[PDB]
Amino acid sequence: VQLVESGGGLVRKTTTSVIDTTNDAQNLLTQAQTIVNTLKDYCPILIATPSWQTAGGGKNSCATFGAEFSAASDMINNAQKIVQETQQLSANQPKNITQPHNLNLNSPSSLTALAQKMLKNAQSQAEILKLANQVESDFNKLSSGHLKDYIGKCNNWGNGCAGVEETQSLLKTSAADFNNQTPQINQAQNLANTLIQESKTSAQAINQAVNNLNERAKTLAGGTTNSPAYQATLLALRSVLGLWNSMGYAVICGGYTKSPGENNQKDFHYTGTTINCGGLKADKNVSLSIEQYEKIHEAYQILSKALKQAGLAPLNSKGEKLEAHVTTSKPSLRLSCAASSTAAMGWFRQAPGKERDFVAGIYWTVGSTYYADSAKGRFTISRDNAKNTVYLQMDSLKPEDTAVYYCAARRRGFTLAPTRANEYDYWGQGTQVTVSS
Repeated sequence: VQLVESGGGLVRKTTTSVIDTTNDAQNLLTQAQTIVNTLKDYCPILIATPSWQTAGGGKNSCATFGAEFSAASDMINNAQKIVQETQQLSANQPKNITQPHNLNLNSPSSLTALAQKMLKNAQSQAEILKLANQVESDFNKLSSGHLKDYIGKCNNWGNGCAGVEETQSLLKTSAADFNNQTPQINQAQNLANTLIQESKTSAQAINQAVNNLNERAKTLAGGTTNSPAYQATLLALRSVLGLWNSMGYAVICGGYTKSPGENNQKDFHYTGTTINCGGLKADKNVSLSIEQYEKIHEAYQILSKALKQAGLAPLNSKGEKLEAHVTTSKPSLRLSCAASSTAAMGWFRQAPGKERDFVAGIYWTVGSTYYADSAKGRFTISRDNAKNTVYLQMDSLKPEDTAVYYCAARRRGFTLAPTRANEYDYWGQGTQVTVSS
């Protein structure tokens, strides 16, 4: 009987997460938040051809893009406040009353309940427009510094490619139109305050103010082109998208988690282009961790897919469902060992000049597995009982993994899983595994 180890060679395994998500504004804004809160709070160094990279290269991103990150953070938060007022605006849709008045014992109270809803409703519209203009100004803060000539124009890295100038135009245009009818909304707000004060208080006049407030609110909450609330939210989202397109390729990622030796590398796929993280520490003003880049990249792929495929749902809509693809890749290696009664097969490795050290083992019948510390969390053992083959899938390789690896078989049963070479009976003669960094 003979065990024949076969190497495999370094291969790239791509894997994709198909994420169920929606295009409603609350969902998309948290994706935008993930992106800016990561950069704004952790300020990873920029890589050492655009203007800001010559100046900013080798310093933390917040030293170059503090105003752009702050502008973007403000837009997202004001856009979150727009969506909250728009949910509030929908919860106070004041209702028409019989006309002329139908006086009940219950009137006075029931007119006061209608007057409060008219006041709150007009106050909500007043705040939404005030927030939408704030987003427009913050966009100028975002659009007038380093990215002045890059965001808003359109490998695609370096340009915003996000359509922000379209949306800035539709925001300013629709904002001016809502400004054009603030007269009619003040007509309604003072009509409510006089009514609370307790002719120009006829049912006809009340229903006129109520109908005016509902029409502006329906367009502000349910519109797209003619809604400055909708355009302001969309500009917040498209600005964060364009911000990532303009400078995101330049963020250093791959910061080490604890020890400087554990070479975690992952590539993140964009659409085609790839970014590598890893090929030193992850912390503020130096680097992003892999998990951190994982989140930005997932958030970016959702934001990108939602806007491109379905657009932003109207602020009072609940949103189409859609699938976003989040694709990453890492280098891996498969070792195999084929046999010509077994209780256990294992893998051992030997660095030149060192003792054979156990790596990973598999119970032959049940397929239960036992792993050394070196394999913990990176290596996977499996067996094909039909083909009499054991496998070692090696992920996230490091230079300390360079050794000759040997498979071994044990023929008799055991209680404690065998981890010593003398507890195995058969050995292949080894395959060399070299890894360089």
